[PDB]
Amino acid sequence: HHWGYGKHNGPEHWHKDFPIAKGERQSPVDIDTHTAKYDPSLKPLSVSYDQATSLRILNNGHAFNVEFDDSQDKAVLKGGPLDGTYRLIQFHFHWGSLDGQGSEHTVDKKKYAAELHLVHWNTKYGDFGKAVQQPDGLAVLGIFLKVGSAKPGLQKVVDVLDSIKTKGKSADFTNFDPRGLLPESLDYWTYPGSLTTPPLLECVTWIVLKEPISVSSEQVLKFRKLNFNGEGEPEELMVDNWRPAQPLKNRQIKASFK
Ligand SMILES: NS(=O)(=O)c1ccc(NC(=O)Cn2ccc(=O)[nH]c2=O)cc1
Ligand SMILES: [Zn+2]
Repeated sequence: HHWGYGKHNGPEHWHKDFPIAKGERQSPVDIDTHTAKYDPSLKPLSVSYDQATSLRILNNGHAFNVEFDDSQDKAVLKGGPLDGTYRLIQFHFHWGSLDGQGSEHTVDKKKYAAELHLVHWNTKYGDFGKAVQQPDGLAVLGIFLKVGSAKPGLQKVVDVLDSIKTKGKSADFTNFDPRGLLPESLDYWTYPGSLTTPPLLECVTWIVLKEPISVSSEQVLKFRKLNFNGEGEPEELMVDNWRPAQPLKNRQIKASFK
C-alpha cells in the first residue's frame, strides 16, 4: 500500500508515511500574481543547455523521466535567485485527465493542462542524493503547458511513450535537446519549497516561468495513454499525477519582472 494518486493513497494520505507533507515549505503553491513582489536584485536566469546529453526515458510508475548525463557540467542552470551552478539531471511532467487540470502550481488559482519540471542539483554537494538533504540542494525550473498549437520540440518525447507504457519500462533516449521545450521569455517567479512527490524533502528553490508553452491536444492525449501499473497488472491510466497547492505559510513569492 504505497503512495500514489488514487483515492486511497493520494496526496491527502502522504503525511502518514511522510510527516514533512505538513511542513513549513511544501510545494506546489498557488502563485498570487498581485501579492508576488518584484525583486529588482534578482538576476536574469542563465539556462545553458547547448551541451546537454540525454540518455534514457523511464516510466517510474508516477511519471516519466527523461534522464541526462550529470557527471559533468554539460547542461546547467545558474543566475536568477541561485548561488552557484546547478546541473540538469532529469525532466518530467505532471498532467490531468482533462485539459482543465494537471498543473501543480497554479496562477491566481488557474490550473494549466500540465506542468514540466526540469530538475537540477547544486554541484557544491557532489551528487543528487546529498543535494536533496540540503535547503539549497535543488533548483527546479517549472513550465506550464496549455493546449493549443503543437510544440514541435516535444514530439520526440510523445513518440517514444508507446515503448514505456508501463511502470519500470525504459528506453534509450539520446540526443534530445531540452531547449525545444522552453518558452520565449524567461521571466519567472521564485520561492523556497519542496519536492512535490514523496519524500517531499524541503530542498528546492522553485523557479516557475510566467510564459506557458503550447502543446496540442494530440500531444497531451498521448501522455494520458501511459499506465501507472506494471505490465500484466490491471490497467490504470497515468493521469492526474499532480499534487494540489499547499499552504504558503511564512514565505514570499518574488517576481523577476514588473
Ligand atoms: N516533482 S519535483 O518536485 O520536481 C521532483 C523532482 C525530483 C524528484 N526525485 C528525483 O529526481 C530522484 N531521481 C534522481 C535521478 C534520476 O535520474 N531520477 C530520479 O528520479 C522527486 C520530485
Ligand atoms: Zn515534478
